[PDB]
Amino acid sequence: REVKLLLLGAGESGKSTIVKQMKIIHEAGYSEEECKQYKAVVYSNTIQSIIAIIRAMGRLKIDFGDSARADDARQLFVLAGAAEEGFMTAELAGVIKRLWKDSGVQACFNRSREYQLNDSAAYYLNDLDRIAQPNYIPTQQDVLRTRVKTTGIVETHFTFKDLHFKMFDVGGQRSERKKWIHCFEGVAAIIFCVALSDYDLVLAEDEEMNRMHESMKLFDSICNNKWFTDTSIILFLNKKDLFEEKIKKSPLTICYQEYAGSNTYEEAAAYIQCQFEDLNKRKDTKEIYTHFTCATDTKNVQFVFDAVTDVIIKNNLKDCGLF
Repeated sequence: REVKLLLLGAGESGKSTIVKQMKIIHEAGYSEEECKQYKAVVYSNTIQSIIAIIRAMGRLKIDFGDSARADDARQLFVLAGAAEEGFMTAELAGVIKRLWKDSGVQACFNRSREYQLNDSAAYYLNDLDRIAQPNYIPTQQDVLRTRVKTTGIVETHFTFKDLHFKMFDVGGQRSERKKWIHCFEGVAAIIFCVALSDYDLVLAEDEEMNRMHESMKLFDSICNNKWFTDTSIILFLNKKDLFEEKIKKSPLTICYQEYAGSNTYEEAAAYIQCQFEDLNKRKDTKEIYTHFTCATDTKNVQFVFDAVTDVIIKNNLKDCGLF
């Protein structure tokens, strides 16, 4: 009835992005007042994050595209106090919206690698309209996107098809991987995110290494893990939308030298999927449920997730001795 899900994958694979969606798609998670407790923290983080960018601007000698934005910046600090107290007025909201859209602010944000920026900056700022709404009640991810300090493991609760799901999510980067073992306990199914678009990118930890090759290493370990023999295994080729366009621009041989297919979404995407599914040492006794997803797309994620749920209900239910 429950179903603990665990999101695994290398860094920047969009694991948390999935959590963003579940909050909206699913409701009635017996958590209304609890989310209200975190409303003040969400707003507080939004203000500090945009101020983090603006802070970097001065450091980098970046001016707002529109001179008027400077006035919006001055006001931001005055009104910011209200957001910190759990209230976001129409004035405070609009000010943050204009700064976020400005060409100069976006110039800094884009070079966020240069300075420390709030992880949830692009989450609340892009979704600013929704959280600024009257009587805003945070959802599962909205809470998870609070507190600059590391909370630990991103947890999420939502009911779907009369199943109380506890979805969990942990950093992908090499450093965070250690924590994964904590989550290994009580896991019904695993969704392993892989960045399709990362085929020509390299690890932040090591420019020399390929992000997607890294992802293959992790998937090999989870799928063939004795502990996860009984746990359902789901592959989530994420960032399909990014991959569809990117493949046209860049060749796939960057990742897979042996690949001799065309630079098309269907062939290249289908080729990755093949590399990962092959890792399954036990093709005969172990199944992988693969779907192409776009974490930012609420619709697409809902549809794929529905299919995943059916797999859990039919598979996870009773222990199996044979096969």
